[PDB]
Amino acid sequence: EKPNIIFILTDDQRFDAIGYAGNKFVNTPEMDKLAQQGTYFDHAIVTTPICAASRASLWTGLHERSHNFNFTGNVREEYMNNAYPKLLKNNGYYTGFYGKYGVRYDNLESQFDEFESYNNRYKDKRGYYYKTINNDTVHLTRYTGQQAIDFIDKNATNTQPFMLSLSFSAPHAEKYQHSLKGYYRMISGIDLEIKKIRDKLKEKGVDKNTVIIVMGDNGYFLGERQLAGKWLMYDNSIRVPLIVFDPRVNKHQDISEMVLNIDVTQTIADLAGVKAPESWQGKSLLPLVKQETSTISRDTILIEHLWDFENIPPSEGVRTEEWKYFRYVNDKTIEELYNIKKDPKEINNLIGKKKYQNVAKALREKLDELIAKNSD
Ligand SMILES: [Ca+2]
Repeated sequence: EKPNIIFILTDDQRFDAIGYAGNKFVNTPEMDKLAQQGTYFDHAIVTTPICAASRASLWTGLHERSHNFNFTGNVREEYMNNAYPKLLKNNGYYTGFYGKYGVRYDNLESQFDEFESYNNRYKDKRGYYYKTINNDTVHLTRYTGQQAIDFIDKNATNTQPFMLSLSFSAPHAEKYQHSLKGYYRMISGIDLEIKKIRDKLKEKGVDKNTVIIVMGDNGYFLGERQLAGKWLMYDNSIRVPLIVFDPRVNKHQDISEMVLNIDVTQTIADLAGVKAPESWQGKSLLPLVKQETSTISRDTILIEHLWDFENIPPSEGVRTEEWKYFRYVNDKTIEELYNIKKDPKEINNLIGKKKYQNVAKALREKLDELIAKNSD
């Protein structure tokens, strides 16, 4: 009646960094199986390309304009409940988390083990669980992979459905020749854990009752613009691979070519039969996966932002099915506009030019008519 849900959350996984996207050098077969088995979202976009506000936007379901993270930094003396795990926990689920929480907030409940070492610390790392703290041996990817297995086999107890949130630290650390190789390698070892997870699901016999969701936390830069990192508002930095595979409601796939990350939070609660809080600034992706109504998402224009600190710049803009816009602020206002269907590598800025300065005014307007539509 109610499905078990598993949200795999990869750290720094580009929308390009998956075989289903044509990448011939990754080895993500179980993910590729999930995309062909479920509905893949190629134009899945992350609102704020930072591995902490995005993760917070995942929890609280509100854009960074509305939550406003911090650095590091704890947030926000329980704003935030109004939070998709804590909601299912108090409505009818046995929630569980393993990996990087990314908010530094001192509570957490049900069953967990947050890897607080410095996220990373390669092999062996500090882990904040129940009662107190205890650090453990082998390597992040395998450790949080085995913990998910244990959570399925053991006590996620068979009465109420479980919602297991998995936050992998991989692949968080030409060009660099084969450091792009090692990046791709770290995503290949997550798939081994996906084989073991869904293999564990058949022993307990719930794989036809456990919808699995996979996402990349934010974009990346691998030599584009002679740039690394993320945080800017280019497609390779905001777009991530989001797989939503439901073994119950739709046996067969359908590829969707539309938008957005803050939707998963709604896609969790709606999935769990729980009324999604009024605060959450997303929309459910359930109509898309069971091929229901609004197969054009009806989210014609979306937002994205970066409220920033150290060196350097921030940005905020909006995107459409074939139009992009964003302007920095610290320290400047370099307005930029690109056409998405003809310039996907975003090398031709189109502002100033008279034939498209009217579509810049329509997007510059809708940006203000989207920044304040979230507010607080
Ligand atoms: Ca990340």
